[PDB]
Amino acid sequence: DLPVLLTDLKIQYTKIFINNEWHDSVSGKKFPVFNPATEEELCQVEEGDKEDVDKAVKAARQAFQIGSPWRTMDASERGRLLYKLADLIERDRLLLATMESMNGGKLYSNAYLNDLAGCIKTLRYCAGWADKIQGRTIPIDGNFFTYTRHEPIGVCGQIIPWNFPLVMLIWKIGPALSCGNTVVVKPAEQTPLTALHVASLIKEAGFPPGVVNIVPGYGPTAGAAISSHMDIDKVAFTGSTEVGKLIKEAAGKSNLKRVTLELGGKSPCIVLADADLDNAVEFAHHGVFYHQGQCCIAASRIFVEESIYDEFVRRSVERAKKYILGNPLTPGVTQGPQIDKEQYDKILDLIESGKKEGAKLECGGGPWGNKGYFVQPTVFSNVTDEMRIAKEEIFGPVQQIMKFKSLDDVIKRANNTFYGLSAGVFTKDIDKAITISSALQAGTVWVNCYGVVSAQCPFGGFKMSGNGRELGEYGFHEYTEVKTVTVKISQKNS
Amino acid sequence: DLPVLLTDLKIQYTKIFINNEWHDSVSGKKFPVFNPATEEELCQVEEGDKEDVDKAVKAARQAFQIGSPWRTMDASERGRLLYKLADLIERDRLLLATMESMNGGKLYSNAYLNDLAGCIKTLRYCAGWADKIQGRTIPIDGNFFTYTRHEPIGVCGQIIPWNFPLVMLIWKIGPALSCGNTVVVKPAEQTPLTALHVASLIKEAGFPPGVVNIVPGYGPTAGAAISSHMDIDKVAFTGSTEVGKLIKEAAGKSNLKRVTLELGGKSPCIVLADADLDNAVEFAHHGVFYHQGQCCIAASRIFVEESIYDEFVRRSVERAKKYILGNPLTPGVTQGPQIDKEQYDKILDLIESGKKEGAKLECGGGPWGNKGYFVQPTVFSNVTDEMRIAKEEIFGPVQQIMKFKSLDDVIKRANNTFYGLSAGVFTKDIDKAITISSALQAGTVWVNCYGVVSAQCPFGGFKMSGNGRELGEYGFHEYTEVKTVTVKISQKNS
Amino acid sequence: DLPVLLTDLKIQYTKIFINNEWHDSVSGKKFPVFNPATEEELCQVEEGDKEDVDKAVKAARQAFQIGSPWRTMDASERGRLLYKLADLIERDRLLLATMESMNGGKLYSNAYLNDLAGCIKTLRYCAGWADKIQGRTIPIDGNFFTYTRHEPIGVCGQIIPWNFPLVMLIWKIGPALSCGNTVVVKPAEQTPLTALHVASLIKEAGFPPGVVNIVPGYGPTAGAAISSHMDIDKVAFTGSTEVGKLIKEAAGKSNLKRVTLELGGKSPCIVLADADLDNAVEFAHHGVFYHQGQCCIAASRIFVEESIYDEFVRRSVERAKKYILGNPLTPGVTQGPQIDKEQYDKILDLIESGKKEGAKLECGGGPWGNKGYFVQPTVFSNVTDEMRIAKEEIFGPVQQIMKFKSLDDVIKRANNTFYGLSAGVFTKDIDKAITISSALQAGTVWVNCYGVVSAQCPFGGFKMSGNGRELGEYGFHEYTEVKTVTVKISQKNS
Amino acid sequence: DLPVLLTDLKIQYTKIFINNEWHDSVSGKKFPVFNPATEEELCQVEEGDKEDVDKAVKAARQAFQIGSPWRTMDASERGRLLYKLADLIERDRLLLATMESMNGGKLYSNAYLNDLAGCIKTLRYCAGWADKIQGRTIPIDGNFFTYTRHEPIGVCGQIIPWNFPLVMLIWKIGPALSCGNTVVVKPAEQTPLTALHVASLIKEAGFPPGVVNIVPGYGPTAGAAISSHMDIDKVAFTGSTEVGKLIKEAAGKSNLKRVTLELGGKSPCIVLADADLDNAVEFAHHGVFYHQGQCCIAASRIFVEESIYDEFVRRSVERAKKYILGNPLTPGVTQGPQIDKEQYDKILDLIESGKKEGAKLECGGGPWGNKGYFVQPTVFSNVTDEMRIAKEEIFGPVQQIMKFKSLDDVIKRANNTFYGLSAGVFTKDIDKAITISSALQAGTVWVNCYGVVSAQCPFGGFKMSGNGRELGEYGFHEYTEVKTVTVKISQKNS
Ligand SMILES: Cc1c(Cc2ccccc2)c(=O)oc2cc(OS(C)(=O)=O)ccc12
Ligand SMILES: Cc1c(Cc2ccccc2)c(=O)oc2cc(OS(C)(=O)=O)ccc12
Ligand SMILES: Cc1c(Cc2ccccc2)c(=O)oc2cc(OS(C)(=O)=O)ccc12
Repeated sequence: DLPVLLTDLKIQYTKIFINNEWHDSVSGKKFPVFNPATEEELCQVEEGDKEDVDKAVKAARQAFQIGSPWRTMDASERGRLLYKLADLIERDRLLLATMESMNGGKLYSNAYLNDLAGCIKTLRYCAGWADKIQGRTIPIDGNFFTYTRHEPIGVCGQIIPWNFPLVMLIWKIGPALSCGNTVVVKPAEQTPLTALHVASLIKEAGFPPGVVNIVPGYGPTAGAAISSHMDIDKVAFTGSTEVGKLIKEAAGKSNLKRVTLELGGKSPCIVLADADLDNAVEFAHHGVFYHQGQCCIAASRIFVEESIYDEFVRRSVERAKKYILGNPLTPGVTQGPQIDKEQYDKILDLIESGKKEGAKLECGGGPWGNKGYFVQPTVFSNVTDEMRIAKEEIFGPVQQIMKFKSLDDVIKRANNTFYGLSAGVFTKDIDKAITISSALQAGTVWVNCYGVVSAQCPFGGFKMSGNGRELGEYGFHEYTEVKTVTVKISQKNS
Repeated sequence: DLPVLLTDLKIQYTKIFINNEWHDSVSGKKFPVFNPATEEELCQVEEGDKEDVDKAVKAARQAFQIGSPWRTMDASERGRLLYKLADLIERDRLLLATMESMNGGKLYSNAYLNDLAGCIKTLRYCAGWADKIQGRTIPIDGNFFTYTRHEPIGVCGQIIPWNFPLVMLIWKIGPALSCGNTVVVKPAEQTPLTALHVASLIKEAGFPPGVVNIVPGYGPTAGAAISSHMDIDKVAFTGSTEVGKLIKEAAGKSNLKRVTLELGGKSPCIVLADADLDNAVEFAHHGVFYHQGQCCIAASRIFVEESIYDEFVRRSVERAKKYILGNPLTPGVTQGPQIDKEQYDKILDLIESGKKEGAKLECGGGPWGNKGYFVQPTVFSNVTDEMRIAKEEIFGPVQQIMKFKSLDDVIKRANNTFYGLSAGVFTKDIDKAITISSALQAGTVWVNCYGVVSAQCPFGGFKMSGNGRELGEYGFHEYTEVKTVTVKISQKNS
Repeated sequence: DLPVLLTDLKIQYTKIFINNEWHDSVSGKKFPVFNPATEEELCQVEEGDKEDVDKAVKAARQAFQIGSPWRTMDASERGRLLYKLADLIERDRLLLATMESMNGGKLYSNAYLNDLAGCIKTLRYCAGWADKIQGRTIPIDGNFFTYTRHEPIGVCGQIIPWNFPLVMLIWKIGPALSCGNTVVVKPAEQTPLTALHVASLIKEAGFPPGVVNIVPGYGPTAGAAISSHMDIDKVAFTGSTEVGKLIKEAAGKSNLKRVTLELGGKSPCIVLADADLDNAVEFAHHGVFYHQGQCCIAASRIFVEESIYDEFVRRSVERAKKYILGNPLTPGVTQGPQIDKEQYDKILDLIESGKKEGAKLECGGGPWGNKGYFVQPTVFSNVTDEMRIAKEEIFGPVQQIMKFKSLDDVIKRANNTFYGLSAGVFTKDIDKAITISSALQAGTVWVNCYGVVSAQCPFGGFKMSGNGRELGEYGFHEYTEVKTVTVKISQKNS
Repeated sequence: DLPVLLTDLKIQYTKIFINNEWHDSVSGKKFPVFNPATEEELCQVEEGDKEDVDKAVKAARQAFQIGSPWRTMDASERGRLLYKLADLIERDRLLLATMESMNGGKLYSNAYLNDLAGCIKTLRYCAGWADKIQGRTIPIDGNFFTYTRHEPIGVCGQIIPWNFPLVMLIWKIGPALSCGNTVVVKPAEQTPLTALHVASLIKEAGFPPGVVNIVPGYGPTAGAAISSHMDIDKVAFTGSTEVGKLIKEAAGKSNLKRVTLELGGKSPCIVLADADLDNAVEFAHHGVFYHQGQCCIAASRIFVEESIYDEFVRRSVERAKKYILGNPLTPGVTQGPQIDKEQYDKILDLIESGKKEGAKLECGGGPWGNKGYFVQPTVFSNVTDEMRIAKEEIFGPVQQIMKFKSLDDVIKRANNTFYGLSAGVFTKDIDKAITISSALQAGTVWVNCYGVVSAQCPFGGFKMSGNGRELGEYGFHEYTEVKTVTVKISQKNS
């Protein structure tokens, strides 16, 4: 069932959100927000800067003070507010999905069925952790009672990307709030709108003022303001590896704020000769082309055993040739635009290198339409490892297919990158599945599938693909600060 | 029982340790190592630089390769090697304690009874975790089998401080090795000798070559080489907050290597009127004066309720006046020297500010002897919060005592620093103990004691006192990298 | 806010619940259900026997089969059904509380504000555990991949008591269902009605048929049928210790079904001379008198230090003399009836022993009214340890107060019973709180409070007060069965 | 390397062990101990009865008292004593293995290389858990601080079987002691000797008196005395399911002592057509024949897919025909005797049913030698499900091989028993391995192997094969008793 909105969407929420109220910017400047499919302005939004990030942090610091409503409420009540927020997002599913699709150039079917479902489910998962975050009692040497508290860290700055604005906002605020933190969120400059609606719903749900504050604006101003702030306890960021380094660096020079990063990838698949060929083609295809390739985990290097390489390529190219480009909102459309010009250019520039450096172009390889940031779906075969398209994250609808005949060698090739976000392994053989997945330097390894992500599973990168994990039980650790309390006693007993 | 060595100590191990063999430096340069109590040179040691750190990392990378002895051995066998190392250190306890005392200016009674005991015990604790590091099986949405592996991260660079050379070496290598990592260790320039002996014992115990490599030398050369290295997966460092920032910053600009830091403090005690006065005086005294004040957790601000302030000061000053300064090796001596000139000067300079800014000097306040870096034990009363001695980590034998009459206010004062390593709370009242320890922004809070540290308890700072925790169950997390494996299945069942 | 029902309650659900449908008994026999406050019949209910328990187990076995909807649905969806059930109970709060009050002789204010709140909250807690139940990956010796599955056990028989019919039904079915088990529930013969309504709501919420089956009837027939059944995997029971032994015994002789038991107590409080006297009197009072003493954890022995014993007794007797006996439904009424004749008699018989064996009766000591099972609230001072009232669980509104002057001795006295469900310790002193709570042989120890029970906290007895724990993280273990899977591999790597 | 003892073994330890001293029996009766391979008496041992079990429990109760050395020592020191015991067993490896072989009819190569290795390794694993047993801090609703203590339960009675006397003694006492319990052990009547030696080593290692007490004697006297004792907190037992029921029943009628049971099996293997045939034959063979079939997990029903059934049988029969029967001590001997007459008879009686009920005898089927309890290794093909040999645990060297062609059906057949200790699955296919292992009602499922057991992995049965798990992290739970402590506070903060 794909239901839709009955009325034109009206943009209501466009201001900075601090202490459960709407603020104009300290400058009074606003900034435009566009539709990537039309290149038309959708609205203007208040533009946040350091001056406004400062107001947001003070609000967050105050809401985090010992004795506040957010610090003193039962953990179960933090959970209740989170499940209430999920019910509210569910109520506004049609509206939010349309806004997500229209603002982020995202297929509406995906937006409604996938993004909004994952968003609701992830919130509900996190709600359930709130009163199940526990410390320890510890049999310390000597006559002492020792326990630990897994406290909230404090004010967490959270920079959200444009590829999955709602899902990534919830991946960040869900755990942070479940653990009792307060947050200052900076949505992507390209995609501030759905977060501002969520803020309206955070107010409606009854979170105490200052527990969530949302500051739209630009990265090198409001984002830098966050990453360099002297009273922000932790920064979480998803985006390019290049910007990741700037954030980690800025944390070090400012106040040694804790850092977690979810960054790019150049994620490989290894397809063995004994693999279910059709299943491998389908997952590797969707693996790289999903949301116009604008996925951190994009299966951007597909290594296929020589004896099935030809047949793999052929079937892959056929599947790539089936797309219908156009407005994400129109039913039947199966590929939307890229998010913006900066991105559009890098992608076309990378496609050019593919041709020049002599990969075999099977289909695509140029732009589409008179407007919108559209790129034809592109497939390159006979790709080699020093080629730009084999080394650089494209973040576009561009697939690389390469051959191998030696398993040891292809695992070295798969591992020979500074990235390490994810990988895929396609085989029917028990031993190979286990041993190859073990040998890959990748945070998530899929076997006989790709792109399977859920709230129950921790997620993050090896190497320059990230620091830390998000979600699952393990990801919840990075929103706590552990305090050990050791009490002198007259005599301990086991 | 305080037994001692029967023979003059001979310095045997003075070279760089890589692949279980002894290397001269790539330059051929050596550097001197002094006794802080005599200011005499004890020996020369091979001087490591970037060029040698490079050799050490390659060794560590190779020993970490899939299919290596260190990667393939049973976890229980990693544990066995660690308990073997502990037995070997125990065998060489007299020798090691003497070397520690002579090189680090550390009282021999402490060195033998405390440092070496904690060292053996911490190793044995860590040995026990090795085959008890576990991932999870996870009930992911959809028809998939999902599990996680808590893998070793890889090559860990470990920079060790001079205040507790053996204990901190074991606090770092114990967990790192228990989890299956390989290490490149840089002992302090001041105190490389006991680590080089431990390396001899690592070879004797039979660790595979390249699993532990030790590179003595200077911080701004070999330390920078570590923190900026492109194939080092993680850096661990204990030391000043100032250098901590440089390390975190360098990680960001290089390869986004994971970072954990254990840094300075300006740790406060709050002594309530209802406290056991003698117990509070004793713990607060030893709390700040231990190892010549050269403790990250030094109880450097003692806040005493007004009605007992006078009596607290008097008793504190009496206890401070009981010390016998001299050679750490001579029995009966109860205060050794500071570690070196850089430190000696900063401390005297900070004592001068105390006098100028008008704290009340109860005793001490100048140097001692014709040689050695000795500082008289110093007590300041009527200290105020803007005074240098109240804000800056002194890392010397200097105690600050201040009064309070308002509990809310004194907790704000206790929390009003960028540090947050530890704190102490002295009271007999159940409610106050729990509520004050909860409100302190400090990683370890002691109640009716101070300085109680053990392998079972995680340890680290809030704020600019550190990132991460060491030891306990929780500290073990930071030497693992979590990998999620998600396998497509025909149908799952609970 | 104490809102109430606007219309006469109508009893709708009175049949056996199997496969989401309503069954008459195989015999066709029904049995009466009474109001303990009037002694009037409220209705008749279908009477379950072995023959009907058999139908229920077959339904539960089928719903547990590999490949069923309950086995294959996402864990998160088990959670969703549970939170849906909680919303439904919340919707029917007025109705359910009235039914609980009218059937179980339970004060309506309590029923509405406490029982129904705990019921909703506990369900929501359990919903949150469903997709957070996880096994392990284990670094086994040798070349193997080993993981564990924490599976549901299977068909769980659950015998519910009459004192807290709704709360105990949810304490049992919440965890059982969250973990993926199927259940055959036997509500108390006295109080089957609220469970039958809940079953209607389980159908409405959309649980698959056979996942929950409810068989009202008698203990020595339907209860024995459960405890002795050859295809029931586990039995959970709350009630008398005496019946507990019969159940455990029957499990052994039948099919070695797993057993958890929550049984009686003779729970002591130790009140120290330094205690907040008013707080101790209040909690110890409510501790024993709550729900007409019909609490497993009833604070039935209160040990007060001699120097405050007199004053403790006086204040306790004053508080006991303030009750208003009558219909649980009438506002202002503060004590309802006991549940039935069997219980009424045992209580009066135990009050008689109190008088005969020469305890000092401060107030109460006889029955009340012309109808209903009412007992005057009774206080006995100068109670000694061999007295019946000091040894036997009364399960009535009868308080025992005894003196002590030696702490070591009173802890031996507190521990000198075969029971061990709970205890209370009242003092302001940190050391005494910790050391006494450690030395008590009791599953839950309260300090400066009593009767504080919540879903987050595991609960159960030492000794003959129970086997196992319910709720919290730990209680969830007893509704799982651990399976280890060990897979041969060519080579493992850490 | 198979080294051996240089001198005749001398039996030294033959008395009851209580409070680290050697007791004659209260009766003065002794009982004989035989060599199953010669049928000659090896010695006499003091015979324990209820009267002696009583002395042992009082010792254990006293050593468990609050304030005792065992209750107050650091957990790390419990660990140290355990690793000391392991070193001592290692020192006496030759002696112990010879005694095990001579007393238990166990091949010396196995005894020395397998039993004693597992014994040392399991002790060392358990030593490592001692100071890593931890409770929780819990975010309870309302203004309370709640923590849990995972205490030792208390006096644990531990009944050890004759098949693996040393390994099972350590599987029981290792965890029990690591958690801080005291134990009263009853070794098998057939095999008391190695346990009595271990007791000598427990004294040597310096465990406090009364922490371990060993009472040799008979099951229906000393075993019943344990299972029915009113001051024994828990009973652990490995043996027949039939006796298991008696124990569980007796616990219920006495003092509701906690129970864990590790019992028989009729464990199946499913061998798929795509399996590595030679690997399946080898593991299934050793799976059932190991230690003369005297294994709870004996692979006693082997289901092979029809198209490989013939070839599987042939290869299996060939491997069975290769044994050399004789004295377990003589090198080259590959099959020892069964343990005793009771067992010998049941096995021969079960082999007779095999012939009568018309299974196809491939080899074996009668006794061997003029003395010793020897049974020829026996293989039966064309076995059907109602045959005695397919339903009853034989506990002898007798293999059953049956065919299947339907996977759904063979899984029903595999699951159609009241047992459920273990199972094996042989296939190369990822999906089948996971889905079949999930569908088996068995506590341990091996894939492409069999009989792989280690300290890191929890172990126990589904159904009538056991209650509870031993070893791994999970098994450690069953030697703790959880106590919740809930403290009233003025205000909580997250
Ligand atoms: C060992 C030790 C350390 C070093 C350390 C810190 C954290 C984790 C491991 C080691 C310290 O900094 O101060 C101390 C101060 C003491 O004296 S006191 C404060 O008890 O009187 C006793 C022991 C230490
Ligand atoms: C809910 C409740 C129960 C039932 C229960 C026990 C364990 C786990 C779940 C439920 C009880 O036995 O006594 C109580 C006594 C109270 O009064 S007090 C002791 O606080 O004054 C308040 C609430 C209860
Ligand atoms: C040690 C052992 C045991 C005893 C045991 C069971 C569970 C937990 C601890 C000990 C067993 O019953 O069968 C076995 C069978 C083997 O042979 S196989 C099945 O690998 O070919 C090898 C070793 C054993």
